[PDB]
Amino acid sequence: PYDIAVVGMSGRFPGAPDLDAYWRLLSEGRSAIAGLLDLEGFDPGHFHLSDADAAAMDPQALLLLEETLFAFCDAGYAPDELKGRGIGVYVGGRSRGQNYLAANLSHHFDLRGPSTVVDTACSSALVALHHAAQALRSGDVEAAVVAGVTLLPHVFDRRARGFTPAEGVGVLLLKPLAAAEAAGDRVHAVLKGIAVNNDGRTAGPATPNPAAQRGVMARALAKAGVAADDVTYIETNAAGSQIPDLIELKAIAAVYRDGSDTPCSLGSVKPNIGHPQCAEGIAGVIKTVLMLRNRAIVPFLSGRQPLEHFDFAATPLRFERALTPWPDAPLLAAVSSFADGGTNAHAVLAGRGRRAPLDRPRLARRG
Amino acid sequence: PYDIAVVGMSGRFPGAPDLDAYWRLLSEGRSAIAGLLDLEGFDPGHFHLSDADAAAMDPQALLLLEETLFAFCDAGYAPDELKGRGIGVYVGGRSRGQNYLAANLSHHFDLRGPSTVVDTACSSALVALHHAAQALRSGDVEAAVVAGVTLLPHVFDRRARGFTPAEGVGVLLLKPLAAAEAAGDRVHAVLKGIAVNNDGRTAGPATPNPAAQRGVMARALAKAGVAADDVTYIETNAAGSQIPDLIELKAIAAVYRDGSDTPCSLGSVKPNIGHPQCAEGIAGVIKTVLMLRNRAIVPFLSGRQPLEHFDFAATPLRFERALTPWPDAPLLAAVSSFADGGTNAHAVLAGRGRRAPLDRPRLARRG
Repeated sequence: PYDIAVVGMSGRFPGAPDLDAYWRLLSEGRSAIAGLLDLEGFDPGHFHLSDADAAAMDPQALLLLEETLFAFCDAGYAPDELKGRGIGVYVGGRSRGQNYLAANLSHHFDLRGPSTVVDTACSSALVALHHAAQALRSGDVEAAVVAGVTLLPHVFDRRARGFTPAEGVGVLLLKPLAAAEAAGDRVHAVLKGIAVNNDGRTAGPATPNPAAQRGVMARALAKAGVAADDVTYIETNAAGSQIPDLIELKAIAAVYRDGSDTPCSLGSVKPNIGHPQCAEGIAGVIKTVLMLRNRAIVPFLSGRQPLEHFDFAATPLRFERALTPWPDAPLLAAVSSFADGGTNAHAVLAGRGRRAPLDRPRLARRG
Repeated sequence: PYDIAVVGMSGRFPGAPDLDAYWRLLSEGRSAIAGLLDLEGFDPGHFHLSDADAAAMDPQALLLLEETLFAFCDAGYAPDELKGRGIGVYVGGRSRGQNYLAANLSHHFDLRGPSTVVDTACSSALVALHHAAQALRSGDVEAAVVAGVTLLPHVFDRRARGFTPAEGVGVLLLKPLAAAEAAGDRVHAVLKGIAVNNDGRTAGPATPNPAAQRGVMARALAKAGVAADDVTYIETNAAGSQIPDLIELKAIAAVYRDGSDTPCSLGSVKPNIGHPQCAEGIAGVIKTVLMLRNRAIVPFLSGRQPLEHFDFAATPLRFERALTPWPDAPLLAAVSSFADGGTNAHAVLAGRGRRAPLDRPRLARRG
């Protein structure tokens, strides 16, 4: 059981230019769909880039540079304090030299840990989180940047048709918990366990493997060392289609509430911000970290037409409709991402100080 | 110190249709350049693929399917014995859904571990090896397939101009050593330690960071728990350009032979088969595994015009010109890959039974 602190974070999502706005959006139960970032250009100069360099780069890379800078600000570290250090960079995102999304960050901030990009569709950011946790657990890095990014070139419910594709970016700075506590870092939440697996041989692309969904969740729980009943909230995969959604709900019940009546609260960001593809996992993780930090459960928007082969009155699974203070139950939450490609991931996070956030520099943006 | 057995392997390189031919090529000191595989088509049917499916797939994927099958044969496992198991797939290769190189394997062989592709240029296969070792060390998989693949769309020496681009593929099956020993698996060699890092902020693309090259090698050695003097042979990065080659040789001396006169034998496959891009690391690892298994050092082909700012008569570094039995020194070797992109990797391997290889099925190939 190897505890990893989230010592800093930043992000940007539809209807939410920074994490305070993201928290307002989610906690008020607002939707920015009913899915683009309103980018106002970039400041290449701040990053030692020319306008020509910037015009030839993938804009996802420029956005990651800003947001990584802002995550360092949130953690209370200036870039000069991080340069030259053994810090890994793990990015979930789709490239348009294929590693450039991670390598730009390592180059600009002079980070010397492994620098890797993964693309496993909606699970990409959770898979990047898993590479970071393995690196931290093995002592290969002292800290890790984990990000998800996507810029574009109804669920648990009978009207479910898949979502509006959306944009988004999120960045976490991670360190081993004992190291964070000794340095006086901010600790927004603790990652207790994360697991990844694959569906294997299935009949086709959108055909889920229920056993693999159970397995990845049971594995993350085992790594976390926590009782299933202690996990109070799950940010679900929320595929938005009856068969996989039903499969998901039964798999949650089987793993988390087998022979139990303890309430389990389920949610999803997708009705609030759409489906941010490679950034989906990171939107979910940031939501959950914010919930744990503020000790509150945010409203779930959809679910308003229950599925046909699932009794929501024989299970203790439920959907919160209001902003509520955390129930009388442990500060533990989980996040799932089960991608059509075959890859599944599931993470377990826990709630629970004196380095102060730095102000974000004022960037001078142009297109 | 976590020991990982290579329990099976297969591969194909210029002038070498299988590993026995590869060993003949290397041990005789032959060159297939002075860089294409002579592919005779594929057998889609054997893999439950139609000709139309196969014609629309990346041929690197079809080649990986064959070679993974052949690595399982070499390990003595039929596919039916591996299906459904917690086996990860880690592929170094450049995709033309970006994870398809790994996902095809997981799908076809029904492997349920994480399935990931990495592209960090020449270090891709060593980076994939590092993800596999982390997964095995953390108990996330019981075994791992690691591959490198490239199909195309003078060194330590004054004539050095970079190499002929080349094709290649290699696949390893890995398990924890104690598990391999208990199951009676073949053990071709043991991976003792592997490390990855990044150059960070450099003046430009082909500008090496000597401190990062020292650091990645010193880290792999520390993870391996072995004395530097016990490593007898290094398959070098061998960039093929005076400045990085000189940097490499000084970094080897500083890390491996600091205050020591113990001989250290250096080599490279690149004069034999060219530069197989994403498969470079895997060609190097397979070479070294074969050397350790046969207890022999193969000839080095180039180095015949020493560099201008390096005394090859004050260091104990040397280049073997003949096939020689292993010297009177431990059966330990290392492999480096330092990519222009920023990524460096270094692995340490050791030499040292009754499951028998299966015959390769006869595939019926067509274009």
